[PDB]
Amino acid sequence: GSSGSSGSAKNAYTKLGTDDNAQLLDIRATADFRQVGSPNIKGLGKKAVSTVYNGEDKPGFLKKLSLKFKDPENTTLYILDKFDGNSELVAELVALNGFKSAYAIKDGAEGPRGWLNSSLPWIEPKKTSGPSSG
Repeated sequence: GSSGSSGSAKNAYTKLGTDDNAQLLDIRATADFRQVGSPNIKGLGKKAVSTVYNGEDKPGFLKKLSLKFKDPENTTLYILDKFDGNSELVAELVALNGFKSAYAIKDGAEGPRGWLNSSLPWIEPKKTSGPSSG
């Protein structure tokens, strides 16, 4: 049945605004950071963390969190990938390691109801005037 704590992007932004211990962790690929940009959560009062997840780097990825979060066992790490990718797996990963809890933002940041498609604020990079429809 359900395993990885997940739901809707809006729920995560709401929880991040009432959970003083909540934080957003971008598991996206560095290439996405130049295209889509990065989240904008500071309006509440937190700071994002960027760490490219990879199954080959599970341990090497994990350390980077433990070394930034004072109390991982009390900090909530809301996942953020382009889409599903590994959001639920990584939500259990940190939990099993010792972190408090995590939330896999179903649909990622670019999905049909992702971060952007949820009316949430975001920090896009330097866009250029260039259409792409038809």
